Amino acid sequence: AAPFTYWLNPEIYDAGGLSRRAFPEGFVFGTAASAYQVEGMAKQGGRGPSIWDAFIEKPGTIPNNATADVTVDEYHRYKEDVNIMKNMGFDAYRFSISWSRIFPNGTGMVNQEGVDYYNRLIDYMVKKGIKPYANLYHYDLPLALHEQYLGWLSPNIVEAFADYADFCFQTFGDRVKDWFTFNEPRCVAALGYDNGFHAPGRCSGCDAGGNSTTEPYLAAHHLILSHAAAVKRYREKYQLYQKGRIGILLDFVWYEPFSDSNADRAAAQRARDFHLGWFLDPIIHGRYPYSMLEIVKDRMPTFSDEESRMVKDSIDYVGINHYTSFYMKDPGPWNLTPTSYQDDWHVGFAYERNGVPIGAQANSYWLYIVPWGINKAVTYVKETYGNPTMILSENGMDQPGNVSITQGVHDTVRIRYYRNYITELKKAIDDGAKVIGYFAWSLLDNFEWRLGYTSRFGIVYVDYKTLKRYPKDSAFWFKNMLS
Repeated sequence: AAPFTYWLNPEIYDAGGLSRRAFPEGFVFGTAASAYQVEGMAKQGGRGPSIWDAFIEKPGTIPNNATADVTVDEYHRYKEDVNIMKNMGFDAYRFSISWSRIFPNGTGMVNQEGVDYYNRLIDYMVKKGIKPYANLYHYDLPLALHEQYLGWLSPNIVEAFADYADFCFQTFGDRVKDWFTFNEPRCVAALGYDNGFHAPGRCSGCDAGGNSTTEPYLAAHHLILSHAAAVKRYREKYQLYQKGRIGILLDFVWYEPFSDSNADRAAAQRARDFHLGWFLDPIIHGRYPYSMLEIVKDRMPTFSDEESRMVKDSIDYVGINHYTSFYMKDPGPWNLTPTSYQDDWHVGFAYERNGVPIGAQANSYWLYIVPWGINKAVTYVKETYGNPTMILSENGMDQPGNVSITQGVHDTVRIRYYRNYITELKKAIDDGAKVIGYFAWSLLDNFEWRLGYTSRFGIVYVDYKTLKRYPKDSAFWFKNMLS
């Protein structure tokens, strides 16, 4: 790396008033990653294929036909990675367990080599004083279960997931005291089954097949049932002895009414219903959002009374993944013929008001930098869902992939992102929000799904040539803020 790499950025030492003492006693700071995005060894160590392994095969899917077969190779480099987390002052690490690394077929035969990996990773975190937060699912359905019955589209997936989860509880639950069933089930359902942007690539008229009017709702329904079934195992068999907690990780874009008109306000609420309420209303109230029931009608599955009881209160806390905000407008008169889940929202998007952008854009096409949105989103959950216990489980932003080491490490925009967002989060907590943790996405630059390696989200730069880690200025900003 060129000598400018080592210039000391003064922004590192501007914590903007933030410190641990500005947050609740015992408040957890961590970083979050996922198995597929960081591990490597996708086709090795006994790991069975997942839907993304098949999805990536088709040329054009990932920029420069890159894969996650190696990625940043945390499978071998976990000690270094945990050492960085500890040196930067983090309390915790939210990682995920690859279903197909534990069960290559999804069911039956345990891959012991996979189990051994997670045991190593967890034992080392513990040794180093890093709290393990284990997520069970991050986009990585075993391909065999998709081949057998179309995965999330079948009620068969429910007990299969619960069995896998049950296994993880008895195997890792002596050390792991903080569990999540799913990361972003809304994205699993919408990206996988509405427009086919993510594995398994299904939608109306997609090459893989599908039906954007029904499959998103079917997948989501089974995700909710699978979550509840997994939580039932934990609560009935493990929780009392292990003394841990279990939740779910939900993405939440803040939708701000474009104007104060009734129509624009109702549009913003509708977007929240279809985005967050889709999963949170069942978990907190045992039923789907009212607007969804009224718009989607017969295309939405119904819970039985038993199912409804199992789903309701099936969390000890909720994870809110939050990055961005948009303005939301009434789109005028609605189209009558169902086409897709996205179209079912019946909303208009806006990205500027009075010629002023809602915020600057990050590298990712969807990511607008709008710090006040984290405050609105957290406050909304507090006021709507009975002030639940919350973890702000993902927050971060990206640089373009094509940045060099020398410029990549000087990420002042990311420092300002964290300082501003965390400051707005602190405001929500000061006003009564029961937030107990905060997790930055992500420690390392990694495989960013359809963007491959063209998007860099890390507070630590990774040279993909050599797999060497270079802490960015933002990492040192955290180190100073947290000390």
